[PDB]
Amino acid sequence: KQVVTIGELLMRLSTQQGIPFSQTTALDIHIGGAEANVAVNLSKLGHPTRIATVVPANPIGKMAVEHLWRHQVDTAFVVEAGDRLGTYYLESGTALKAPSVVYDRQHSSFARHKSMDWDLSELLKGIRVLHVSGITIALSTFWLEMVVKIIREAKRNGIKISFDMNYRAKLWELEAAKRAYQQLLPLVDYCSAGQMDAVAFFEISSETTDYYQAMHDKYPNIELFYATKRTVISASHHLLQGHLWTQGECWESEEYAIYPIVDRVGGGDAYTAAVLHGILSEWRPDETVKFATAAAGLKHSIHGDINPFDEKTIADFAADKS
Amino acid sequence: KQVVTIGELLMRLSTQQGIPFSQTTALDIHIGGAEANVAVNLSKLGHPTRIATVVPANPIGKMAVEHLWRHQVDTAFVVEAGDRLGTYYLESGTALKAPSVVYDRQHSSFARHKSMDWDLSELLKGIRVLHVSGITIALSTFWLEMVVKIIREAKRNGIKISFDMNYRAKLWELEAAKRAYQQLLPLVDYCSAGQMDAVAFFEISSETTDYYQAMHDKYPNIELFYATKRTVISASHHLLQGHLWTQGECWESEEYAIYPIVDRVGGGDAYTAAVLHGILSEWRPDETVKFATAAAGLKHSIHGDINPFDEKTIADFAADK
Amino acid sequence: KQVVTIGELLMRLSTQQGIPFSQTTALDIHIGGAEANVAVNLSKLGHPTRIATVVPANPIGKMAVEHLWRHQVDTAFVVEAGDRLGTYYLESGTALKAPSVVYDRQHSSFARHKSMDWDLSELLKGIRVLHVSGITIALSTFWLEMVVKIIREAKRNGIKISFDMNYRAKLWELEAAKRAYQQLLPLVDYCSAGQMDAVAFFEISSETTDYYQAMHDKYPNIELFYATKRTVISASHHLLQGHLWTQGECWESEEYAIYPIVDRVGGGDAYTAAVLHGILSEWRPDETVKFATAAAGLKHSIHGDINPFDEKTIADFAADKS
Amino acid sequence: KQVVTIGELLMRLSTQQGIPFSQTTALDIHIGGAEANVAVNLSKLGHPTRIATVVPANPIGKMAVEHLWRHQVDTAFVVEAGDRLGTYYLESGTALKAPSVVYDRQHSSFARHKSMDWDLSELLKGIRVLHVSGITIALSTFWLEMVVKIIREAKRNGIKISFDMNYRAKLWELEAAKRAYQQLLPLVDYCSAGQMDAVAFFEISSETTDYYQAMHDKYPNIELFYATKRTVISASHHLLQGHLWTQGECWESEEYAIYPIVDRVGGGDAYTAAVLHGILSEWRPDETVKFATAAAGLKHSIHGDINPFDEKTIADFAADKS
Amino acid sequence: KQVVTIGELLMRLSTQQGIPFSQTTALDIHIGGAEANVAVNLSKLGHPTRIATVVPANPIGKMAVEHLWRHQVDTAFVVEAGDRLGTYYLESGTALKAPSVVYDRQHSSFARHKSMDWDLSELLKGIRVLHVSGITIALSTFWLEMVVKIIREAKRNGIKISFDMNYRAKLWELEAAKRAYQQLLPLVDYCSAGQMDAVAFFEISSETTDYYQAMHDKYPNIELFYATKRTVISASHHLLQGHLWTQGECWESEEYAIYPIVDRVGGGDAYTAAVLHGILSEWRPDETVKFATAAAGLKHSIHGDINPFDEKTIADFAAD
Amino acid sequence: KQVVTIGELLMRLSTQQGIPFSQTTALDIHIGGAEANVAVNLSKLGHPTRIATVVPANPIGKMAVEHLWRHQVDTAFVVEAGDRLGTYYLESGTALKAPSVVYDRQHSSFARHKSMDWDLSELLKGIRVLHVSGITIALSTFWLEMVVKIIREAKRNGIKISFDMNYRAKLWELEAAKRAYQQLLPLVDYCSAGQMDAVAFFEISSETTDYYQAMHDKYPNIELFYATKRTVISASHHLLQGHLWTQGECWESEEYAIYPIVDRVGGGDAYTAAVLHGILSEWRPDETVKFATAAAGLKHSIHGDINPFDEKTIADFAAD
Ligand SMILES: [Cl-]
Ligand SMILES: [Cl-]
Repeated sequence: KQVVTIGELLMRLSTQQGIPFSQTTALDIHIGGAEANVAVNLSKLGHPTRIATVVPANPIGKMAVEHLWRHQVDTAFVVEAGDRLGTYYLESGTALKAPSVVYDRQHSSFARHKSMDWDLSELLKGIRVLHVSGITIALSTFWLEMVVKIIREAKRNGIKISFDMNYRAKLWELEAAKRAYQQLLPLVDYCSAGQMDAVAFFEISSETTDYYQAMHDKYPNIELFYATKRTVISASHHLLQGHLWTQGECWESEEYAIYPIVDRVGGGDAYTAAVLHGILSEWRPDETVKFATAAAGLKHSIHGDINPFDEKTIADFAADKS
Repeated sequence: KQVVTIGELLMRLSTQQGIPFSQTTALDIHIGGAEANVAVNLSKLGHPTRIATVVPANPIGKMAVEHLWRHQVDTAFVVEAGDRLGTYYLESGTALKAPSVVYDRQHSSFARHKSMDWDLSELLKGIRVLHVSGITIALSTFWLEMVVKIIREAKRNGIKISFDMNYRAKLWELEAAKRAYQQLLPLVDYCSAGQMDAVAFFEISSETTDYYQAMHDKYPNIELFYATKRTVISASHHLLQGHLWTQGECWESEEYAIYPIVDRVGGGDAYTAAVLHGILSEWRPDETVKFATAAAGLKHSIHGDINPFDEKTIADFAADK
Repeated sequence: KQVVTIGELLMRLSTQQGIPFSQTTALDIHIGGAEANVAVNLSKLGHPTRIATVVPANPIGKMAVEHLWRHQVDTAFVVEAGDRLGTYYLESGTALKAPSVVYDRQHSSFARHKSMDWDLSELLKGIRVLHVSGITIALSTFWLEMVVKIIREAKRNGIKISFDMNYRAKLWELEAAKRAYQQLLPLVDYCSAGQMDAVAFFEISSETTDYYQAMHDKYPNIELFYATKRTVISASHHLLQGHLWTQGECWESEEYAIYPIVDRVGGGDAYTAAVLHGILSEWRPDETVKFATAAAGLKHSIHGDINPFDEKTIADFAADKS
Repeated sequence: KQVVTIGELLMRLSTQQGIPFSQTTALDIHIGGAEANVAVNLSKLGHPTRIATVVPANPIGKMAVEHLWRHQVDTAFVVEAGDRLGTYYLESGTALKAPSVVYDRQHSSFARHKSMDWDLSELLKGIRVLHVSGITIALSTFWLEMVVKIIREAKRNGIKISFDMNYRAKLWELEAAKRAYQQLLPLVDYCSAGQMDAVAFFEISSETTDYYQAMHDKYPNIELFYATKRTVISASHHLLQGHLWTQGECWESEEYAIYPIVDRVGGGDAYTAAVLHGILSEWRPDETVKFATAAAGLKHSIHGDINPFDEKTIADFAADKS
Repeated sequence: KQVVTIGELLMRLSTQQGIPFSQTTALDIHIGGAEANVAVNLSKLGHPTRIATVVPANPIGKMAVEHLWRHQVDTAFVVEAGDRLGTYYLESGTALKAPSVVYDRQHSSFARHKSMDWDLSELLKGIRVLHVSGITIALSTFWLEMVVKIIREAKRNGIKISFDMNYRAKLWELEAAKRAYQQLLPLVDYCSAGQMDAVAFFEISSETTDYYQAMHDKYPNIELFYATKRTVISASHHLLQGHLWTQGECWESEEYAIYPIVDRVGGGDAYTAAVLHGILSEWRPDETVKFATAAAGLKHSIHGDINPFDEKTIADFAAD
Repeated sequence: KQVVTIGELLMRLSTQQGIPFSQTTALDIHIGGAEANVAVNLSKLGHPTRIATVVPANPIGKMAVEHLWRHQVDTAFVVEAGDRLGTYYLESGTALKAPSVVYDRQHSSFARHKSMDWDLSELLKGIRVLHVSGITIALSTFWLEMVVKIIREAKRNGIKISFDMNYRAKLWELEAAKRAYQQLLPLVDYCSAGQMDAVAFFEISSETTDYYQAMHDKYPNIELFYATKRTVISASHHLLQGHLWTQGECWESEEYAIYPIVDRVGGGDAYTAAVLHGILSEWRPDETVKFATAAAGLKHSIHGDINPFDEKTIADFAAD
C-alpha cells in the first residue's frame, strides 16, 4: 500500500558529542523533517511513498531531493521555488546536559510558498494513506488551508487520514495551535497524540486516567491513537514504551531502557512509520505496538533523522525482547 | 591609531577539498565578512579596532561576537536584534574546478535592521579612519543611507574615509550599484577600486590606459587607490600583484605566483588591511604596496577568512623573496 | 534517451593523501566501476539509464545498490547472488609518488556468476544505446558470451553499440583479449580506443600516423572513436586533451593542464559518458569533444568514481577556456 | 565585582575515546590550568577577572594568551619569559578504564620564573577576591613565597582570600605539602577542602564525622569551606554532591548521577568558580551550593577545561532538578 | 616462558559509533584474529611469542605482519602465499542496537593454504605452551590435520597444550565440529570452554550443575578449564565474571558491570592470554581468575582487537 | 650488513595543511629524529639496525620505543632515564607560507643524560657501519665526548664511520660547532656535507670550485662525501638533485621537480640511508646517487619522518 505525505525538509547541522556551539569548528549534516522521515521510514519497510514539498532551485535544495532518491521516496511532487532550504542547529547533549536547538527555518521556500502547485488527482492516485503533522500546518495559513483542502479530497476517495499532532512551542502559541487542531481532528482516522496533547488540545482534564477514551469520545471519527511514553532520566538515559489505543483498549509494549543515547532525533518518526506499517499490513494491535516500539528504540542508536533498519531486523529485535 | 568599520558578519560553511555539496557529510565553519575581516586583520597589525554590526541574540550570533573577542576587535557597538545570522555555503575548488558559492544571507538580522542604534559621538571617538565596503550598502536602502550618514559625520570630525568598492553581482544590478557608488565616491579618501570598477562605475573608457588618473580626475577627493591584479590560471594557481596609486603615480609590488591555493577567501581583505596599516604608519607607497601584497599572498595559505600573521612575519617574507 | 549497461560494481578503499597503506588507520569508501560510472554520469546529464549487474545479498552488496539509487540509475536489473562484493585498495599518490593499487575483486558475485538471469526484452525496452567495456568481458567466458548475446539482440532492435576497449593487463593477456575484441569490434558503433589499442588489437603497425583512419578501415562499421591523450608529468600534474574521430577527421580539444590532481579515478568514464551525451544530443563533433574533455578534466578535482556536475556547469567551463 | 587569580596555564593533549597513547595518531588540544579555569568560568558569569601568570614569548605561549582573550580574562598581568609552555598528556578513560595522565610541565616558563614582575597596587586594584591553589605553591619555593607575599598585601587592603587545597601527589610529598599548607591556611577566608585534606593536612582524626567543624576549630579564620563529594563508580559513572560549610552548618545539594562522563577535567574548577559567584552575589548558602553543584555537573558533559554555560542556563538546570 | 600459536590474521573494517553500513563513508582498520590476539596479549605481559600463519605477498598482507612487529610477536614463521588477506566488516552497536558483522574471509591465503611449510623442531624450539582455537581447525581439513600433527609433536617435547573451543556456527556444522573436537580434547592441558560447549561437544546433558566436573570426567587429561560468564543487558551494558576450574573446584572473580562498551572484540582473547599468563607464572587459581577478568574487563574500553595494558596496570586495577 | 646509530627521538606535533598554530584544535603525531630515521630507513632496505638512545620511563617514551619495534630497529640499547621525551611543534606550510617550527626538546631525557650506560662491545657486535649526526654532539659536552669515545672503539673494530654534519644554528654557535667538528672529521669515512659546510667548517674559501676535493685534501681519511642540492621555489615546489663525491669525481643524479610537497621532513635522512645502502651493497657511485636521490624524492610525498618504500619500489622509480 502506498502512502502520501506533506511536509518540509530541513538540513540539520549538529555539533559532535561534548562540543558546544561556541567551540565547534565543523557541523555534521543530516537531511530530515517529521513527515519526510515517516516517508523514508515507510519506504524502508517496503511501502512506496511520495511527498508534496518545496525546495529551492539550488545545490542545497538538491541535497534534500538527493536524500529522497537515496531512500526511494518518489520526488515527482517536489516543487522548486523560493530562495532557501530551512535549517536548524543542534548542540549535542550528554548526561546532565540536554541537547539544545537553534532554528533557522523561517523564510524557507516551503514556509513562504503560497502557490497551489499540485494536481490532486495525480498526487492522490493509488494512495491508501495520507499522512501529515502539526508542524506543517503551523507554518502558515496557506499550509493549514492547503492541508485541510487535500485531506478532504483524500477522504472523498476513501483514503485514510493519519495525523501527527507534533505540537512545537517554538512554532506557535497553544491557543492558535488549538484552533487549527480543532479543524483537523474531526477529519482524522489515525492520530499520534499523548497525554499532554489530551490536556492541551482535547479539553481533557489532567485528572482523567483514561485520556484516550475521552479523546475518542470527543472525536469518535478517530479509530486509533498512538504515541510513546518517554521517561527522561538524563540526556543519555530514557525509558521508552509504546501505546496504541483502539476499540476501547490501550495496548502497551514492553518498556525499554535506552542508554546511552546516540541520537533521539526522529525517534518519534520511526515509531509513527512503524505503526502505519502495522496498520497497512493489518496486524493485530499488540503486534503493531511491539514492532513499532522496537523500531523507535533502535533508531535512538543511529545518527541522523531516519531509521535504517529493514523489517526483519526490527521484528527480530522485538522478538528477543519477549 | 584606531579604526572603525561597518559590516555584516556571515558564517561560512565549507566542504573539504575534492568533496562536492552532494557528497559532503560535514561542513567546516568560519566566521567572516569583508569589513569584519579588515577589522581583525588590522588588529593583528597592532591597531585597536571596533565594528558597528548586528547579530541575533542566539548562540549562532554569539559565535560571531566570540570571533571578534578572539581577535581583539572591540564589540561595544555590536547590536543584538533579529532572528538569524546570515550564512553561505562554499564548495571547495581545486585545479580546473572553481570554488562555488551558495548564499543564505537574506533576512539576516543585519539585512533586516531598520533601527538607528548607534551613538555617533561614541562610535567615532578617538578614531582615525573609517572603513566600509560596497557589500554593506547593497543590502538595503537603510544601510546605504546609514553608511552615508556616518560617513558625513565622520568627515566632519576629520576622520579619513576608506571605501572598498567590492561590487557583488549577486546583490544588485550594475545600474543600481552605479547610482549608489555615485553617492559614496565623492566622500572617499582611500578607494579600493580596480580596472573593471573604473569602466563599470566611473564611466571611464575601456581603452584608457591610465585609469587611476582618470578616476581621480572624476573624483579629485580620492587621495589614493589600491587594488590587486590577480591572474587566474586555475583554481590552484594564481598570479598576484599589488597596485597602489597616489599623487599621480602607480606603485606596484613584485608579482607572486601562488600555487596550490589553500583558501583565497579574505585575500582581498588582507590586502586592504595591510594597505591601511601602511597609510596609518605613514610608510612610503613602495613600502606599503610591497608589505600589503606579501600579506595578501600569505593569506592564500590559510583556511578561513582572516589573516593570522603578525607584522614582523609579513615584513620578513616581503623582504625575503 | 535511455542507455543500458553491464558491469561489476566495486568498493574502493582509499588511503588519505600522503598516507601509505602501512600507516593508514581508516580507509575512505567509494562505490564504482567503469560501466556503472558511465551509467551514473549519463544520468547526471539527463539520460535515464539502467544496468545489468550482480551483488551479494548482504549489507555490502546493498551499499552498491544504494549507490545506484542515489544517482537515479535503474536497479530493476540488479541481480542478488553469491558471497561477496569485489573490492580494491588504493594508496594515494602525490608529486613524484604514483598511486598504487591492490585488487581484491576475485570471487565476487559478479565474477562467479554463471546464470542467465536477465529477460533481454525487458532490459532493452526503450533503449537507444547499449554500452559495455573490456573489463566485463575479461572476467569470464560467461560474461564474454553474455555480452555477445545481448549485443546481437540489441543490434537486431536497432540499438547503437558503445564499447570501451578498457584493456586491463591484470585481467588477461593480450592474445586472449584480442581474440575476444575481434568478436565484438564489427558490432560496435561508438568505440573508446587509442593508439596502444590500435597496435595491440586492431592489428595496426605502430608506424602508422593515422591509426584512427586505419582502425576505421579494419572496421568500417565503427562510426566514431574517442579517447583522451594523457601526458603524465607527475602524480599531481597531467596534461589532458580529448580526441574524437569520425568521417575521416580527428577533432581535438584544447589541452588542459591539471595540477594538483585530487582523484583521477573515473576520469576516463567521465569522458566516455560526456562523449555519448554529445552523440545522443546529436551535437557537432567539435562541440562534443570540447564538452567531454572539460567534463573529464573537472572530474579530476572530485574524490570518488563519479562526475557530480550538471550539463550547464560543464558547458560553462568548456566555454571559458577559449 | 572583580577577581584576581594566580597560576600556570598548561596545554592539555588528549587521546580520543577508547584510544590509548600507544595507538593514537593525533592529540586534541585544550588550554587550561586550575586557577586559569576558575578565572574563565567566573568571567562566564559576569565577573571581570585577571590573572598573574607567565608564558614563553612563542606561538605556543601565545595560544595560552589567545585562550584568555577568547574568554575575556584580563591579560595585562601575563608576563612573557622563559622557554616553554607546560603541557600534559591525557589518555581517555571509559567504563572500567580510568583516565591516565603524563605531565610534561617541569621547566616551564612559569615553573622556572624567579622574577617579581608584578606591580601589586595595580594587580590588586578594584579587586574583591584573590584566588589561588595548592598547585601553584607546590611549583617552587619562589612561588610559595610569592603567593604568601601577595595574599598578605591583599589582606591588608581588605581583600578576601580564596584557596583551593588541590593537593597533587605528582607535585610533592605530603609532609612538604603539609608544611606549605600550614603557612597558607591561617591566611584563608574561603577554603576548598575535602575530608582527605582534613586528615592529611588539618591533622583531623579520620574518625571525625564533622571534619569541617574540626577544621574550623583549627583555623577559626576560615569563614567557609566548600567541596564536592564524588562517588566514583567507574570512569563513566560518578555521583556528585556539593558541600558548603559556613558558621556551624554544612549545606548539601541534591546528589547527581552523571553517566556517561564526557570530560571530568575542570569540573572542580567549575564548582569553585560557581561557589565564588554565589559568595560574590551574596546569595544564601543553599542557593550557592545548589547552583555550583549544577555548574560542576554540566561541565562534565563538555570537552576541554572550561565551563561554557551562562548563568541562566546553569540556574535553569538547577531549578529543574528541584 | 615462550608461547607459540597458530592462526589466521584478519583485517577488521569497522564503522564509527552510531553509523550504519548504509551511511558510512570510511572504515576504521584493525588487525586481529583469536590466536594472534592471544599471542600479542601474552607479549604485552612479557612472554616471547611466535605464530605460524600465512599472508599474501602484498601490502595488505604486510600490514598484518607489521602489526606483529609492532607488538613484538616473532614473525619467523609467517609464510607468504596466496592472493588475499581475509577481512570482515563490523557495524558498531550501542544501547539497544547490537553490533553486526559481514565476513569476507573466504579464499584467503591462510584459508586456501595446502603446503606444509613449517619446520616443527624450529617452530617448537624453546617453547613452553602451544595455543590454538576452534577457528583455525574449522577453516579446512588441511588445518585440522596440520594442528593435530603439531600438537602430537609438541606433546612428545613436554609442551603444554592450550585450546580455546571457539565454536563458530558460520565456520562449520555442530556435528562436523564435534568430530574434530573429539580428536583434540584428549590432547589438551588448558581449555577455554563454557556451559554451552559442555552440552554441545562434551556430551553433557543440560541438566548437570557442575558441568566442569563432568567435562573433566570426560577428559581427565584437562587440568584447567577457564571461561567468562557474560550477561548482555544491551550492546552498551554487560556484566562480566571470570571462571577458572582446577582440581575439582571452580574459582570465580567478582562480577564487573561494564558500561558503556567501547569495543568488546578481543575481550575473550584478553581473558585467555591473562589466564595463560597466570598459569605460566605459577600463581594461585584465585589470583589468576581475578587478574584475567580484570584484563578482560579493561579490554572493553579499548578500540581494536588487542589489549594494550601492561601487567602492573591490570594488577593495580584488580586490586582496587 | 648491520648498522648502529646514536641519536635522540623526538615527537613531532603538526598542524594540518592550511591551519596555523593559532587555530589548530588537534596535532598529528610523528616520531622521528635524524639518526633514528636513518636507522628505520636502512631497516626498510633490509639492514638489521640498532640505536643507542635514551627515553623516559613513561607512556610517551614508550611511543618512541614502539616506533622502533614497528620498523624492526633493535631496542636492546635504548636506555630509560630522565623525565621527558623531547618534542617540537610544526606549523604546516603551503605555497608562499613556509612551514614554521617551535622546539620543545630541551631538558629531554636524552639531552640531560650524563651516564655511560652502554656496553660498547655489545653495542658494536656484528656492526659494519656506525652513523651519527651533528645534532647529537651539539646537545651537550657529554654527548660530544660519548660520540667520540664510541667512534674510537668502533674504529678499533674495523667499523666504518658515517657522519652527517647537520649543523643547526638553534643548537650552537658556529665556533663551538667547528671546534667539535674538528675532533670528529679526522675519524670519518663517509660524510654528509655540502658547500656551505666546506666554507663554514672545513675552512675552504668560497672561491674554490671543487670544494669536495679540497675537503678531502684536508681530511684524506674521508672516502666519500654525499649531499643534496635543494632549490626552494616555494613551500610547495622544490628542485632536488643528489651529489656524491669519491675517488676525485662528483657524481650527480638527474634533477627532480617536486610539487606539491606533502612533507619534506626526513627527506635528508631518506637520502642518507639510501646512500649508505648503496655503499653497503657495494654499488657503483652512479647507481648509488641515482637510487638515493629517488628515495629522497619519494619521501616528500609521505607524512611523517620515515620513508616507507622498499628497495624494489625505489629502484623502479629511479629507472623511470
Ligand atoms: Cl557513551
Ligand atoms: Cl595540493
